[PDB]
Amino acid sequence: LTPSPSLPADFAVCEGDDIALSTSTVASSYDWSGPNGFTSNAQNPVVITNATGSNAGVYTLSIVDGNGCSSADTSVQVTVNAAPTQPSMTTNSPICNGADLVMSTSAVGNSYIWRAPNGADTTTASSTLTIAPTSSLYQSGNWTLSVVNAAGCVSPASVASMVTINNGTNP
Amino acid sequence: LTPSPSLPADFAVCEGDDIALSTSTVASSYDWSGPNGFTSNAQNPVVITNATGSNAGVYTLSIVDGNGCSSADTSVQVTVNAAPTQPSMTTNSPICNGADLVMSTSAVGNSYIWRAPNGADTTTASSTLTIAPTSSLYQSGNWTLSVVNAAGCVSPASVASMVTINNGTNP
Repeated sequence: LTPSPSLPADFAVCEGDDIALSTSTVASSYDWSGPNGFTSNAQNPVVITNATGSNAGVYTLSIVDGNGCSSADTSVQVTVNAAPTQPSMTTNSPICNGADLVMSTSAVGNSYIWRAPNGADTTTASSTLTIAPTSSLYQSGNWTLSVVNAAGCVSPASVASMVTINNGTNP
Repeated sequence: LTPSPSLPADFAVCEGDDIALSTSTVASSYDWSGPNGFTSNAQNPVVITNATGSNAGVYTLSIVDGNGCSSADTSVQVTVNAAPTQPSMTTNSPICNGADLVMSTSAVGNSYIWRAPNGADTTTASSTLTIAPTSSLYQSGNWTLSVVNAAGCVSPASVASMVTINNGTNP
């Protein structure tokens, strides 16, 4: 009798990540089925990319062995962890060069990602970021926020805030 | 008995490169299978272009010979080396014509690629580039950085930095 095929332990992925299922066994044929009509006949089904809530559920696999007999069914549960909604960023925009630049949000999560106009990326535990005039982050331009939740899921970036750092004079 | 088909030695490609598998043998039919449900019946399967992490894994080939008999299976392992994340470029922008132009990053890798606005391309081992006023690279416009890691993988280019070279006067 063909012992059942071997599947991975239960999965959890972040929304937007990829769900890759596979089996470690050997068969004449494989037969997979699941949520959102996922069917395949491979020992490595096409990966479900950009997975969402509709891809969560129970995936089932059975095989036909070399003797021509079907195995018992086995299954793996896969879930998808939702990301936070788009966060809102508030700044202290008209800042005079030399004054501290402060940015903050009202969004919650385990950490916040503050993306500088030139791609520099600083992560804080706090909802409020202070940038010194001597930092590589003390730059003008369009700043955005992304928020990380308990599952490690990252929210869509916020609408950029335009930061202006002004120069005064020396009369 | 049909000896197994001959495959290439294990592969490694950079992410974004192409994975081209083939066999050197002769068969009535070929049967390939692999990661991300790659199946084919050729002695030269369609090349997987723009390969990514999901294309890494073990590719398996078996054939049917001229006598009508199946060969034993053989396989090749193929991996994919990830590129660094988008690097951040910082310049010394308002430079007075005749002063040295300096560009730098915080990104790491074996080498850095500094791409001039007109396409000139200089590679440095250092994270900091100095351009003399007498160099063909002493030019204004939008400059970008790409970073090369240990595997030879090249990161996505940085957000361009606008470099301004100003002219003073002669009163």
